[PDB]
Amino acid sequence: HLTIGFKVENAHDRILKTIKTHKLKNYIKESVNFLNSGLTKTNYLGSSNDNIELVDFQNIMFYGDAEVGDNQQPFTFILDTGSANLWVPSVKCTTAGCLTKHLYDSSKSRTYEKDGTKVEMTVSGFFSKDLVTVGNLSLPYKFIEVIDTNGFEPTYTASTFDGILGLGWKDLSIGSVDPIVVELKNQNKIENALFTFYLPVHDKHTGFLTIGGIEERFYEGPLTYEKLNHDLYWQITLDAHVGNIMLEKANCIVDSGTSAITVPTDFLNKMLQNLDVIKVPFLPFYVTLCNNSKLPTFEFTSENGKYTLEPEYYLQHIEDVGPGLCMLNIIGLDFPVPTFILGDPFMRKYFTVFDYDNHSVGIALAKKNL
Repeated sequence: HLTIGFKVENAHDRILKTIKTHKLKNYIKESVNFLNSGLTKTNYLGSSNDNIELVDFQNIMFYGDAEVGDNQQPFTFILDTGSANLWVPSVKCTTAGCLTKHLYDSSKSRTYEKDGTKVEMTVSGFFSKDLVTVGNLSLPYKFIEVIDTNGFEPTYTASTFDGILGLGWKDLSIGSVDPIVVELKNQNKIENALFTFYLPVHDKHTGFLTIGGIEERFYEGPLTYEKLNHDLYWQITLDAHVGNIMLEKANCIVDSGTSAITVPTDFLNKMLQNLDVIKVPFLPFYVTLCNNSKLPTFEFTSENGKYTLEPEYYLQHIEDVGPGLCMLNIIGLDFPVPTFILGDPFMRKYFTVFDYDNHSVGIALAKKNL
């Protein structure tokens, strides 16, 4: 089966960059010493005003060997488990931001076939068909040529990728085109409409996407499959237990695109109550002494399995800020219903299979040493 490697830029990465750029080292250190000293009645964990935005905890997965058409420049694609389509910036996009990207030029591709169906996901573009290549897999595929990123401009211009490769579910609002993994199976180029993620526990800046099959070398024992509880998301139902508090049948979104385990703000506040963890005021992260022995273990259970996530998996040293200090890859994020995003930290412990044909997520302990 085809396995491709990708690089990861996580929340920790951007936090370090910010701290370095604006010399925030002492601010954080002094903030922690003061707030984690006990002078305050309770340990500050943020507020409605001083919160953490999900965008701050994006786990960007870059892949640079994808090809779209021929006679083109190389492209940098990021994986998005939440999008059904392949998005590629068009040579027709001529804003300052687009001119800093590698653009797709259909007039130069021999294999290009016109479609032209408009797309308004704001973002403007149209469908085009061309040979898309990922690894040793190539197939004529319908993707979206973007001509305007409208308000997305700043974020996009500041980013370091060109397009987005969707690993999510077909959403008729944008189109009736199947996601690339599904299309590959439709064209009998892969054995199964499924993909897997193996995120080496020892290297947070790396990840491996396998398309079309399940490689035994990535996990221990038999897989346990959890049925998706939604038609458009890699979301399953699990009871969450953390310390003496729990959330029954919470929606858990499995997403390698999120750098943390996200938890409802109220639940997080109760979890961290007097555990010597503090939110750095006005900075996107919680900090605590790496040796903190009060940190909880996440426990997620279903009718077929039990998955746990110990502190080692959500802690990351921020030695440059202060000795023995760790940031938590946990953030408070509310959804209309009790929801957890089982991001990167969860996937560093567990190998995951995303099965389109069977509408489920397969889980098994990941092999730490391949």
